[PDB]
Amino acid sequence: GEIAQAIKEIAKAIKEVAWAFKEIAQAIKG
Amino acid sequence: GEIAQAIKEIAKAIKEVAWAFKEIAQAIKG
Amino acid sequence: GEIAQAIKEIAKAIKEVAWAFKEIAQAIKG
Amino acid sequence: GEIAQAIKEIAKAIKEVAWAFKEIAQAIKG
Amino acid sequence: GEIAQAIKEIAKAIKEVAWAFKEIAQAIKG
Amino acid sequence: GEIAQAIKEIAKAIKEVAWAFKEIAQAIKG
Amino acid sequence: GEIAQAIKEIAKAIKEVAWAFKEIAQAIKG
Amino acid sequence: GEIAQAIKEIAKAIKEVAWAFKEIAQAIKG
Amino acid sequence: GEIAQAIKEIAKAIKEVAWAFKEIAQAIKG
Amino acid sequence: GEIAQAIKEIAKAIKEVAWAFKEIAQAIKG
Amino acid sequence: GEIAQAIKEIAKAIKEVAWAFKEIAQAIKG
Amino acid sequence: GEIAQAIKEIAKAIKEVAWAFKEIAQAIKG
Amino acid sequence: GEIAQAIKEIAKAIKEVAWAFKEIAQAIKG
Amino acid sequence: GEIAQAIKEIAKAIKEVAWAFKEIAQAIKG
Amino acid sequence: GEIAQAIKEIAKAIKEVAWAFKEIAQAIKG
Amino acid sequence: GEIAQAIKEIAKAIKEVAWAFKEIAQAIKG
Repeated sequence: GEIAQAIKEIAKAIKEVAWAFKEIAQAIKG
Repeated sequence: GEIAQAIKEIAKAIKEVAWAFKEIAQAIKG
Repeated sequence: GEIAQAIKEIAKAIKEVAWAFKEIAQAIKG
Repeated sequence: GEIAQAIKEIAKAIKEVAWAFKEIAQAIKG
Repeated sequence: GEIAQAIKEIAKAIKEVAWAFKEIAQAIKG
Repeated sequence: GEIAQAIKEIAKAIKEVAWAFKEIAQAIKG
Repeated sequence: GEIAQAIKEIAKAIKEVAWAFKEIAQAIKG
Repeated sequence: GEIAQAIKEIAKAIKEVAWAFKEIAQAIKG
Repeated sequence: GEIAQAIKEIAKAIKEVAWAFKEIAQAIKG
Repeated sequence: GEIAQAIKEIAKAIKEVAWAFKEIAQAIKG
Repeated sequence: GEIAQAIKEIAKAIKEVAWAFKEIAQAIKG
Repeated sequence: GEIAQAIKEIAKAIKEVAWAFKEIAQAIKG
Repeated sequence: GEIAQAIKEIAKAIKEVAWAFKEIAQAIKG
Repeated sequence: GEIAQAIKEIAKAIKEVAWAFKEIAQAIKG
Repeated sequence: GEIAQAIKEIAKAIKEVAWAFKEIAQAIKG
Repeated sequence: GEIAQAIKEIAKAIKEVAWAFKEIAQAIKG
């Protein structure tokens, strides 16, 4: 579905945001 | 349904955001 | 409902995020 | 309705996010 | 509307989050 | 419509979140 | 569309939030 | 569709949020 | 709700259609 | 919910349409 | 809203269907 | 689901309408 | 709106159906 | 999904309406 | 969009219903 | 899409109904 695929793109973008926060955790620990 | 499955994918991505913030908290605590 | 339950899963994930921010508040105070 | 009730649950979860950020602000102020 | 009012509750919660970030700005400046 | 008006209210609230983050950036710069 | 335009306003607000985070990155580097 | 296109715009904006957080992580690492 | 009231207007119109069919039943019997 | 209640009102109106058609069938049979 | 206005247009069209069926009933009665 | 069950009630009402048309077919044949 | 315009097309088609029933009323009277 | 399954149930009911009208046509032809 | 395109398909089908009723009116007139 | 395909199934069923009305026009003319 068109709308379902677009909603899945938001989840993929939020996963990108979660990965960036893991880098900040690596930055604080470093 | 694909719509509810896509909405569930956003919730799973937000959970990964919560996991990365817990890694940040441990990085500040250490 | 299928869609309603999926939306509730997002709220549960946001609650997880709020709990992680409370750990960061505990980390800054510590 | 279950849909509007589920949407209300997201708003309640975001309010808890605002509460945790106020705890962070007090942690920086102290 | 039921759904419209629930969506407005999310906006009110996000406004609460924005106010909490203003406290963090006051905390960093202090 | 009330639905689109409610969605517009979320966008206005997110804009206030962006404003508070700009206040944080100025607090770090000062 | 009325609803589509309101959803686009949320994306524009999130882009504003992303720009504010870039200022915080400039603040930390400075 | 304009609705799915608008939802895609939110995902693109969240991706820019992830990019700005990666810039923050590099600012802490440097 | 705006949308709910408009949907109720369709049901009222269908009830008008059902009443017209009752007149046709009266016309055939007469 | 008001939306599902409004959709239920359409189903009730269509049932009245079925009742009027049964009155027509009895008018032809008599 | 344009959506509720469009739904209202369907109800108005169904009302015209009820009007034409009342004209049929008068045609059988005469 | 609340909305899904209400939509199923419309299908059940349309099935009632189809059964009434079968009576009219029995009335014409009789 | 794309969806609103498509819904309006259904109302226009129902108006066409109502006009055809007026011809049947003219046919029975003739 | 339950929503699409419910919409499919309406289409199945409308098909039964078409079947009953074909029985009417055979009743007029005989 | 596929949703609005599907809604347009219903309007096209209802137009064919209006065409068949005009054929009925000509069958009664002849 | 799941929902779009289900909506298209309704249009196909309405086309079946329009074809049945053409048989009734053939029945009246015959």
